[PDB]
Formats: sequence, C-alpha cells, structure tokens
Amino acid sequence: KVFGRCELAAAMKRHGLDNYRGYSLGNWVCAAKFESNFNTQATNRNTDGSTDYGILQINSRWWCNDGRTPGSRNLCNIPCSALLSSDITASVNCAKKIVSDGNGMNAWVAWRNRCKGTDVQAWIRGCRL
Ligand SMILES: [Cl-]
Ligand SMILES: [Pt+2]
Ligand SMILES: [Pt+2]
Ligand SMILES: [Pt+2]
Ligand SMILES: [Pt+2]
Ligand SMILES: [Pt+2]
Ligand SMILES: [Pt+2]
Repeated sequence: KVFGRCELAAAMKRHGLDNYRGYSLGNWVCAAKFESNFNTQATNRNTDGSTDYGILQINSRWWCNDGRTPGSRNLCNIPCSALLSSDITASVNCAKKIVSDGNGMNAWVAWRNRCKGTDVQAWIRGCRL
C-alpha cells in the first residue's frame, strides 16, 4: 500500500509511535517518507546481501528473517515479509525494538541524513490526529 502522509501519521499514532523513546510523530513520518516513500511494499537489496523491508526499511541482518541473509539475527522474531503488509503493525512493533536498541532513530540512515535536526513537525502539518 502507498499511504498518504496524514493517513500514515494517524496509523503511526494509533500504534504508539508518537513520542515513543521521545521521538515525536513527525520524525517517524519523515523517516518513512525518505526510507520507503510511504510504500509498504518497498524493498532494497544491500551490498552486504541483506535486504531492507517495508515502510521503515527494516533490515534482515539484525531484525527479521528472510531466509537468505547468511549469519543474520532475527531480533524482532518475524519473517521480513510481514513488514510488507498494508497493516503496519509488524513494522511498528519491530521499529519500537530497534529505536530502543541504543542509537535511537540514528539506526535509520535516511532519518539521520534527511530528518534529524529539521522541522519534522512539517510532516504532520494539516493532519487530524
Ligand atoms: Cl533497520
Ligand atoms: Pt488509503
Ligand atoms: Pt492499524
Ligand atoms: Pt498497535
Ligand atoms: Pt515524494
Ligand atoms: Pt513485539
Ligand atoms: Pt489526538
């Protein structure tokens, strides 16, 4: 599914991301924008052989099982395919484990390079929440 900006904000908020580990909603929306362009079906193969999946481009080296990432972990205990669903629940729960892991939202390179320190409030501007 390709979410609209406010639709995704509301779904993120319903699922408990707003101010989760102190990251305001706009941070999560901005991350999703630049990681997946709001498309739940996004995948992107890395040089290292792992793959990033879903609205928040969650990576198979650590977080999910795709069956083809040699030597990897599955810390969220899910198949990577679950991060592709139009229901963002699996991506939300995993992102919660990720953001709690020690580097916060710096684990999302696209957040770090395009969202961090910007006016991320703009990403929820005009949304009923
Ligand atoms: Cl990740
Ligand atoms: Pt829709
Ligand atoms: Pt939902
Ligand atoms: Pt939820
Ligand atoms: Pt765009
Ligand atoms: Pt969980
Ligand atoms: Pt509200």
